[PDB]
Amino acid sequence: SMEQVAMELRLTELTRLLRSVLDQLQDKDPARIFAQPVSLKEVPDYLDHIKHPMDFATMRKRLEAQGYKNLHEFEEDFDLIIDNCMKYNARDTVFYRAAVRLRDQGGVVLRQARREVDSIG
Ligand code: NA
Repeated sequence: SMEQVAMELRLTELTRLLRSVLDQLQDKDPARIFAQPVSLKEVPDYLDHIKHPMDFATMRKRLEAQGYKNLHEFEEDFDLIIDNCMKYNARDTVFYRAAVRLRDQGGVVLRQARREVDSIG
């Protein structure tokens, strides 16, 4: 139906936005802590700590399938990269200190993404 096709193009334009939002946040992590899912060969106890792992590659695979139906679903995953990192890794670690700065600089993008999905609809 034409109502379904108008629904699908709207998703197709959200995805384009959430890609460009995704591209912007990964620049804030330039040396790539959060590029990849934590290796369960290098970190065999990780799933004892963190029940919902996330990373930019996982977020990009979800995105290109059109699996982000809104901006809230995208933010939960971005938040999960920051949040899981800041629990596993301690404060004097650069990992926590890299997660902190992605949050802080990623806020100015997620504020300036919230009001982009919005009116665009
Ligand atoms: Na901790």
